[PDB]
Amino acid sequence: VSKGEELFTGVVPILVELDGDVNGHKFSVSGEGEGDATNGKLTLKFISTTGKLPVPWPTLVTTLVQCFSRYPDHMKRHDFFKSAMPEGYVQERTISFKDDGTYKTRAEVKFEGDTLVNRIELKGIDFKEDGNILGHKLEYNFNCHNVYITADKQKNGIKANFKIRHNVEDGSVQLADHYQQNTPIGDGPVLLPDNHYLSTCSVLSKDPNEKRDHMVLLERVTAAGITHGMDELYK
Repeated sequence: VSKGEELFTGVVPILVELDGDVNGHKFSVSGEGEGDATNGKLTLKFISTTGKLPVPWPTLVTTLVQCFSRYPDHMKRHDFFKSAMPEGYVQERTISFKDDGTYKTRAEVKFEGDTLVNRIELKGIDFKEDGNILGHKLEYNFNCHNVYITADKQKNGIKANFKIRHNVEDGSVQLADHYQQNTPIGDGPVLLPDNHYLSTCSVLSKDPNEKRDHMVLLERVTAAGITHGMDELYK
């Protein structure tokens, strides 16, 4: 139902580049891997190229390609992300860490040749040097979350909102409120969805042969929350 959707039928290579600055601590991350939108699956590896990161890897997961979500066939007209391809979309977020600093991110996600590329700038401010983030108190894991999507007709795009819960080493939770906006880079028509959500799960691991600070990530994402006619009546 979109020309962009056809670019995701197989396994697609992914490259990611992030340039970050948190409280003045500059860092750069490079990633690579592959996505299978048919199954909603990604496999990615990320490395720091600037030494040990000043923030925990889990805090960067949501910033580091929702075009790889599995939209079931009945919901295909609600997939804004693929409909913006190949020209792509700008993804912007504010991430407010409760009782701590804020990230602002701006990314461009688009095809460059055969490859889906996510290029990100991240600025973080007002973090506490002994808080859960700069103190590296977050466990190396990730919970599943639901990302709620709404259309933004005025900007010809979408908004999203969700709360990330990062487990803390003392058994508490560090909340990160996410506010997201996506707008197309191209002029062509895009799909503006009805209200729905993405069900996302992520598994973080390490590569025994990788000497740089790094993260290996597997993710599974499935869109949900659209219902039609009287379907739910016939149980």
